[PDB]
Amino acid sequence: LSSSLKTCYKYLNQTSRSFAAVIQALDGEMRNAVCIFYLVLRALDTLEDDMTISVEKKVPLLHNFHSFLYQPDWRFMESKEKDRQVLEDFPTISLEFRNLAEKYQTVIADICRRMGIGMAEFLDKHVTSEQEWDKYCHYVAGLVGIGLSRLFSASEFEDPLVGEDTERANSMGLFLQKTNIIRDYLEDQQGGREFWPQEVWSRYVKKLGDFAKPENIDLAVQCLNELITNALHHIPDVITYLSRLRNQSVFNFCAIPQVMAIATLAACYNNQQVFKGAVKIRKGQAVTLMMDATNMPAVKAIIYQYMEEIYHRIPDSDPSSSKTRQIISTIRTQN
Ligand SMILES: COc1cccc([C@H]2O[C@H](CC(=O)N3CCC(CC(=O)O)CC3)c3cccn3-c3ccc(Cl)cc32)c1OC
Repeated sequence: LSSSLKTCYKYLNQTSRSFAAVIQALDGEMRNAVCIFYLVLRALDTLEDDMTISVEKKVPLLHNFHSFLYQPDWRFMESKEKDRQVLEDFPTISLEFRNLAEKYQTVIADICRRMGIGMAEFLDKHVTSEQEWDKYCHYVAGLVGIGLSRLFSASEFEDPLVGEDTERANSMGLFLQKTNIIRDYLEDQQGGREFWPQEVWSRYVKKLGDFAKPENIDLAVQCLNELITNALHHIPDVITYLSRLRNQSVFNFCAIPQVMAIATLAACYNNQQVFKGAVKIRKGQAVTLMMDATNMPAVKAIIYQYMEEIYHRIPDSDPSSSKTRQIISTIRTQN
């Protein structure tokens, strides 16, 4: 491997940790394609996330990021974030992007252009409606799902339907993103970040930060349950998406995050701790999930056991109780 590609995989291990191994297991040309897409997305997210970068500087950065892929000298030295090396050494990453077959470069570049437009749109608004939540998640995660799917089909390891069905790929991203947004309430609150949809939380409290106060914990948990029930709606599409995959290494890459989000939603459901700290699945639990998630019967079994767990925890008085039961019933009966 070239020095530059070695450096890319080092950044992948620094930035994705135990997830790097799953990416390194991808067959043939998919391996480098996904490694570089992952790093390019890390760089874009670092720019987006950086509250030290003014809106006037950030908008052109987000809008033009797709072009930087083609600018050998482009770098960004002013980031204060944790993964800033990918920005400071962007020339090494973009060199390797330019070394990919053009069919992969063109996927990545298009996705970055579209994601940048959307990210820029959300700099001067919080999320209002559930529809706006889906739009926000499309921009930061659904389009990742779409991009990856196109790499899978373009590499010919998966059927063209995988790349073309934007809605199923979109749902892969939305599921993950909403699970993270839900679980991360408190850390976001403390960071000055608000991603829970205003249309939903404003039905319980006056300000989103009110859920951190002990007197509102019943209302906070009801809102949590409502948002979780929303995220569960993506599961049918996740099942459909995963069921079409014929390459083992692609399957494992796609399935791993999905089963870990499933377990995380189960851990968070009706859980007051969401408002006191970071609820996480245990490392040994995550390792088993990762090892198990290698075929459809196995993944469906996992989904079913965690959905059943949530089903039996639904408080009768929960405002979303009938909605939660219905989505769980739908999931259990399709497969
Ligand atoms: C078809 O679409 C995907 C297939 C596989 C993975 C992803 C997605 O997974 C991570 C999930 C994730 O990062 N984690 C952390 C590590 C975990 C595994 C471990 O602990 O080792 C799984 C969940 C994620 C969440 C939100 C955005 N992404 C994302 C960014 C970039 C790429 Cl290339 C792919 C992803 C996909 O994007 C939706």
